Amino acid sequence: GASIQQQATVMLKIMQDYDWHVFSLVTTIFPGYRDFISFIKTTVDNSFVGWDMQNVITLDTSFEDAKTQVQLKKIHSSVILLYCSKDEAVLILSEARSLGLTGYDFFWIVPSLVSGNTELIPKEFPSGLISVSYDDWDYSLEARVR
Amino acid sequence: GASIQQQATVMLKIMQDYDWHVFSLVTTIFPGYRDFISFIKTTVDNSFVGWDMQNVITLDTSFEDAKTQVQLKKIHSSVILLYCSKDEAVLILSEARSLGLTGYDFFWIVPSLVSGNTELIPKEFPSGLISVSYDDWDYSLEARVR
Repeated sequence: GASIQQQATVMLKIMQDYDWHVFSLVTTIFPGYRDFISFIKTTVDNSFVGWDMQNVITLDTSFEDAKTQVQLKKIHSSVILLYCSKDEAVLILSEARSLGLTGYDFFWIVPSLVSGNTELIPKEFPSGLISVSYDDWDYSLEARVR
Repeated sequence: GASIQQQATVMLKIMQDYDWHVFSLVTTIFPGYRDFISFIKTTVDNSFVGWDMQNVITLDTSFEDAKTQVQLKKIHSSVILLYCSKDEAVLILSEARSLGLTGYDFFWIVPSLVSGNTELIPKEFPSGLISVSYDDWDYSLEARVR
């Protein structure tokens, strides 16, 4: 399976193939966020697209909805990148749905980390969340061990 | 002394003289609000300024901070107009200070109604509230009766 950087490259490829050149960056206190930030910064500056990046949204704690909502309001793009654990995702998505940022154009992209069990599916995930995970169900574990 | 409409005209003159052309409208359930709304609507449409007006904020009851905060968040202007009694002003101002809308650029304008006793001064009023009242202390009651 792949690391965070390979999946981030795949995500930016997917974004390019649909010409969604305006986005932001939302990161939680989950460890390993700064490496993701640095990889994105290095990837954008050597690209043919010239992406429009809004200022990075960083959470501090479980959002009090007092000063965190101030940063959440300034998110004006259509594509949003989120890097969080599964437990915080339900809270943040309910918060955004209350803020009204859950429109059709407000796409949401998350790595394989937030997509947990296939059976466990929170109701606060809008129908159309963007996720990429290495779980290929066409290839069984027998092929893997072979 | 003057009515609500004359004081509203004076307030809009004050706003024009500082070129604060972006504002909203916050009204409570205090009686006489609809006349103020109609007067403002008629005054703006025949003006040289072309004011930017956000949607009017109307309170329903003592704010539960459940759906009222939804409307309070959408207030994004620098100039805010408030029409309320003195008892509700402390509650609403504490609510806004908790929401963080108590910045230096977030000016607050209120009529003579909310400014009660000169001695009675709540602590929740930020230093710099905008108020206009006909209490002219340079002219005594002797001149008035004369």
